[PDB]
Amino acid sequence: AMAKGVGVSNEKLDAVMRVVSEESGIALEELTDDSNFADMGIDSLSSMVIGSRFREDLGLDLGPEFSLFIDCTTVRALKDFMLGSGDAG
Repeated sequence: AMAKGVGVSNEKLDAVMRVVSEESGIALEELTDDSNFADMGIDSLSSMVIGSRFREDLGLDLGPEFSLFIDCTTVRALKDFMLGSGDAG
């Protein structure tokens, strides 16, 4: 975070989508990069719960208050974020 990201495998990339599916309400089979967390109405509650599960269920050292409502936008945004291959920050 703030120069250098983390880096997850496609296995962790698979595990995230199901946590997202649950808390977003979008079926895994419909989860495409066209989906937009803000467009779907992902509130503060859900967006916090998702990144929280990342830490507890998956064991991701993402961050303490990582919210998909502000720090992420689309689905791919979360995907790339895991690796940090955008080097946006």
